[PDB]
Amino acid sequence: SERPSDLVVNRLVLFVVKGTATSTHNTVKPLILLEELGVPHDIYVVEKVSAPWFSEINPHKMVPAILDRSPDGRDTLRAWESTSTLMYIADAYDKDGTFGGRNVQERSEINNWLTLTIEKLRSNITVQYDILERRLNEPGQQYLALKDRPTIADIATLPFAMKSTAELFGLEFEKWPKLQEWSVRMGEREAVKRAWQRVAGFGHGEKEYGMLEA
Amino acid sequence: ERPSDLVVNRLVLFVVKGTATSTHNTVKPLILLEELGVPHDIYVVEKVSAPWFSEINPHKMVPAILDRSPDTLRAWESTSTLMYIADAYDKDGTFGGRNVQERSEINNWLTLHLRSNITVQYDILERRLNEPGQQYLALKDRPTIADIATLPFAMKSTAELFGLEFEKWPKLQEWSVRMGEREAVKRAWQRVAGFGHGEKEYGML
Repeated sequence: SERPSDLVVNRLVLFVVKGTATSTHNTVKPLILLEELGVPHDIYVVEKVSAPWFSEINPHKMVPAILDRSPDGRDTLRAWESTSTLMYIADAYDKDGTFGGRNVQERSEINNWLTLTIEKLRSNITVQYDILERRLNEPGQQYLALKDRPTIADIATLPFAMKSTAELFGLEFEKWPKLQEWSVRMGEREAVKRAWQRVAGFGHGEKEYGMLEA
Repeated sequence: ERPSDLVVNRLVLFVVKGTATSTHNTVKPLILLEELGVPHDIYVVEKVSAPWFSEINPHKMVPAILDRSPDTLRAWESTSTLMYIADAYDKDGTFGGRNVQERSEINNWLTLHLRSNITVQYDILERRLNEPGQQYLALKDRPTIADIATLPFAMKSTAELFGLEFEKWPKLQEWSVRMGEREAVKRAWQRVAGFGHGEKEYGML
């Protein structure tokens, strides 16, 4: 196999790299949902995403990726890139449809907001922030997909739509008031605080690479 | 305020006037509608800039869908429209996936969708299609929404335009040829090019 002996799938394994400013934006998305649902999971820190053993999990050679046991228990499943990992976790572990959608109607709005030089980058970003600000100014619309509660659409959008990412493009997040309220409110959720804390620490604890016990 | 001819008695697919560079995204949901045999209307939007179209799709692009649920629903952009149509009209799970396992691979290849950045993507597809029995992207046995989403991006026309010889990825060329032979894919490529060149240039058909 040429796969390290410490890589065993006895539960959901989330694949991450060493925590840095630019390495967490995507990996935190599935981790927020795992924390929200209380899904038992391991953390595997990949030393090199170019390693052939990791290409066989995710051929696009990026984190996040997931290996998990199939529902029957026989085989191993794989999910890769943030959007798919959120969809997989919602499928296998969100049985109430709390974050994934309870009916076709709810899943239709969730999937809409889930799947959605400098000035060109900065302008296209402000156009996105504008669409989100508009959505959140609609009557009763506290979250992006559903009015009542946050969904995977909200989790997939938070890393992009928060103060520290706005400052990175040199934008003032205050100028989108409803979106800033929404981002802070997402930020105050227990599962979200935990995800942002843990994802920055991976590779910097007791183990630098491989399967974390802690 | 809507156009008066915009009524939702069934699934309404919002397209634009058919060209070489307008049909790459809207063909995707149309292929699945054709595949499943879903009763649908076609709506040709003159200007996507129009405030009435922004009420349906805030990103102001096609494809978009308006539809009735089991008892009004919107779905915008190709990926979301493919997932909606599968959710509503694919009970069987023939294109959307029958179980957690099938849906894990389908969602992987569905969401995966300058010269170097397109070759890197083609190499991954070529590699997938050279795996034992892997004749479609997501499932070994039959095509899925993942195959529909990827077809317009992985064909000779698209490869040529981006400055690449599609013959360099032989299993991917063969895959796109097999998908091209599908009755529903021919019918969709027909109609998407036809839309806005019939009797009615704009509005409901």
